[PDB]
Amino acid sequence: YTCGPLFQCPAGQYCQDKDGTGYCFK
Repeated sequence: YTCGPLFQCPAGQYCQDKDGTGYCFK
């Protein structure tokens, strides 16, 4: 899923959207 409606990474970390997928990056 995408970022926003669902959980998200903590301060300092950023998520990555890939064809609907979501990967947590430092």
